Amino acid sequence: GDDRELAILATAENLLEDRPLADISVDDLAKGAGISRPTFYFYFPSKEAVLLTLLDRVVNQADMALQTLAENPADTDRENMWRTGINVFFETFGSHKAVTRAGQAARATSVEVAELWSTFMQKWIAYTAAVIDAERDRGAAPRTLPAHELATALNLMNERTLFASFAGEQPSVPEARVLDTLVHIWVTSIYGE
Amino acid sequence: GDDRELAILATAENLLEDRPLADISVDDLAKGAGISRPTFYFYFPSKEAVLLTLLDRVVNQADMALQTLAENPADTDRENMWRTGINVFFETFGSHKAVTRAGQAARATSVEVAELWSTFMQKWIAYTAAVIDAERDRGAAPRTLPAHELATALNLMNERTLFASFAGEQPSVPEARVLDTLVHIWVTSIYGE
Repeated sequence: GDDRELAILATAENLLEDRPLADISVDDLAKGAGISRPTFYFYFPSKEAVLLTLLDRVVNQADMALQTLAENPADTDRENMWRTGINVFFETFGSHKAVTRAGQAARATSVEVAELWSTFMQKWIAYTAAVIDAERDRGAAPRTLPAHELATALNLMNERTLFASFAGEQPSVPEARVLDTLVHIWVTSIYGE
Repeated sequence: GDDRELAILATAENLLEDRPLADISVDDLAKGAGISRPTFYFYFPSKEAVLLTLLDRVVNQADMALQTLAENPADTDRENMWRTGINVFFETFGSHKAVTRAGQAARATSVEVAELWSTFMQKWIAYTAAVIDAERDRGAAPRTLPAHELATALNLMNERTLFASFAGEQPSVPEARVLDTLVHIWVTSIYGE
């Protein structure tokens, strides 16, 4: 049961590296998973439902990693704290580039994908704003912009910039430079007067 | 000739406010422009070609406004200089929200739209980087990140943030707060050590 589902998911991720979801058929997915067409429809109603499940897995992996980081005290200087956090997203989504690219393209056509992404971005922005607030309370960061508004723009920057880098878009920051670039902008805008 | 084309374009922009391009038919466009179906095909090969022409108009309007601003000496304090520039994009794209939304959604499915957007983003990023470089040369800004990489991330932030605000996405910065938010992040990251 769970073995056949995991085989469909693994097949979809593999095929999405080579081509978009439009050019992948349900016949391709069943064949790669070693099952028949009707057996595929037992596990998933459509190929779009397969992508949604892959995205849910990737987004929860990133969220759980961020939770682990937040639960520990660990935090050297302020710059390293932010770098370690942004790196969770750099490494998680960067290890699943095909799923990431397909998920962004599906946001325009799928309310389910849009809603999944929205839910997690809200969570991540709220956490960012809470850390900024704590820095302001302890006297480390100045009271400039509304923290939630600052957090929103910085997280939207990270979304667009990380995903442009992974997809090799023009324009984009090179993948090997994107962490330094983002961390600079976060630290200067959070601690700068 | 030019009158019938302008009527098709005006009709498309009007209908895109109410519904996406998928739910607009060529029959809808011809009817609104006061022409027949075959007459429509004389001016445009498809409804997708109509959207491309609308986007080209909007993007060139923004580019020409930025050129006008750049050609004059005018530049009070450093903060106001950047604000006046970002405002060109805030006002231009914000005055054509339907075209803007449809254009972003079409980037995933249309190489022509992707290429148009890429061309202008390259131009705008290059200009940003040139101004940062001039600020560093005169001793006003510190030599921190590579200017072109900083310019790329800041422009990608503006793209994603402005368009989320116009579309009323969750999450997003409120439209009435987005200029202040972006300007803060630009000024702190450009002039901050």
